[PDB]
Order: sequence, then structure tokens, then C-alpha cells
Amino acid sequence: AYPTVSEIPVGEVRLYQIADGVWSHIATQSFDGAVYPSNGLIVRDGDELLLIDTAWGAKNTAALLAEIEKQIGLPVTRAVSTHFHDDRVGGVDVLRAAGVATYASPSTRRLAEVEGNEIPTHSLEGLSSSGDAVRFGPVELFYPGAAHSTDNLVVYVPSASVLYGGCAIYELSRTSAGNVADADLAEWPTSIERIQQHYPEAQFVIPGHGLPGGLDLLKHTTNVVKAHTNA
Ligand SMILES: C=C(C[C@H]1O[B-](O)(O)c2ccc(Oc3ccc(OC)cc3)cc21)C(=O)O
Ligand SMILES: [Zn+2]
Repeated sequence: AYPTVSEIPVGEVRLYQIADGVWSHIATQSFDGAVYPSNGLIVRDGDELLLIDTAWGAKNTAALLAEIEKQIGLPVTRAVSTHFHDDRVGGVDVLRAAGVATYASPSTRRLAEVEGNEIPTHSLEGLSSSGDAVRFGPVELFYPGAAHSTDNLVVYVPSASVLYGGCAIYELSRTSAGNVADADLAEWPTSIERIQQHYPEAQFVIPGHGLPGGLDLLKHTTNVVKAHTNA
């Protein structure tokens, strides 16, 4: 069973195998007096790991490199951050100290820089317009347009039919919207449209927080987003 916020102390990381060669990683952090779970992804590429997103924090990110070593024993060589918030780029520095090459669209690198977060080293050319898609290691990086943020990328894994939303995709259990400071809620439902078109074979969808399910999360996410905006 997938882990939830109550089962994981701040500073510890769990790994959940979605598929052969494919894992989420789940951490917890204390943010605005509250305690939140958080997802990211790990994809096997040869004798090598691609890491999608930090574990939200330097401490949590060292911990995730350690659980990866213990449970998988392959080296993390690159990381992609799927937008500029601290739950996606915080720990980037631990990853770079460790030899990981860190990536992000240049939207992200800039926004990260303004907010004063940690900045991935390398730019992902090729995504600066909706529906754009590019291959990066064994996944496709797809840019759906503004949603959660102006820069959110989602990640698809064709080998396994695994779609990863980042925070642009809400878990099914979610009733209400999250951080909307940097969102554009009018397009968000159409960006989820583009996703739906590109990736209709997706057998697994992994929200940026909470439990994975199928492509129902997509409509469910748009449901949630519309409620918020009609209130
Ligand atoms: C679950 C969440 C909130 C949690 O997830 B998240 O990716 O928006 C996120 C981003 C950054 C977070 O740290 C900050 C948030 C706002 C801020 O501005 C002052 C400064 C730091 C916390 C979260 C969600 O679904 O949006
Ligand atoms: Zn988030």
C-alpha cells in the first residue's frame, strides 16, 4: 500500500515501485505549520537512475539518495525538476554535491532564481510552448501550458505507461485546491486537456502529492480546479 503522511517522519524517504524500472519517492515536510506528503519519481535507464524532483529539502534529499542506494543500488546521474517550487528544487544542491546533473526548463531556472530557491544547472530546450514534447533519457518531457504554474512539466514513461503530473495533477482524494499563488486556473483545465490527448495510453498517473491512480485523476483535477474558481 502507498504511504501516507502519517506513516513517514520528516527526514525519512520511502520508495514505491509503480513498475519495472519505475518508482515514486515519498517524503514529508513541515511547511506552514502543517505537515505534507510529497511525491517524485525515479526511472531506471541502463545501470543508471534518472530522478524526477527532489524530496523537498536538503535533509530529505540526502535521505532519498541513501534509500536509493540501499534499495536499488544504481547511481542517480540526472534529475529533472518539474517546476520552480521548493518541493521540486529544494535539495538540488545536495544532488549536485553528489554528482547529479540537475535539469529544468529555463522557465523554471529563472522563476527558481527569483523566488530565491535552488536552481538546476542545465536547461531543457524544447518545451516553451503548449503541447511541446521532447525525449530525455527514457522518458518524454511534455509541457501542457500553465496550470499549477506557468512552467509545470509532466513526465511520461513509455516503457511502463507511467504518467507523472507533478503538482499539476491532484490525487483523487483531494477536495480543494493547493498553492494557487502561481497558478492560472482558467487555462489549467485546458492544459489538462492537452495532457489527455498526448498520453491516452497512460496506465499510471502519479500526482505530485498523494496516491497514484489512472487517468481519472485528470478529470478529477479539473473538477477540483473548476470548483475553486466558481467559488
Ligand atoms: C501541496 C501543495 C503545496 C506544496 O506543494 B507545492 O508544490 O505548491 C508547494 C510548493 C512550495 C511550497 O513551499 C512554498 C510554497 C509557497 C511559497 O510562497 C510564499 C513558498 C514556499 C509548498 C508546497 C500544492 O498542491 O500546491
Ligand atoms: Zn507540490
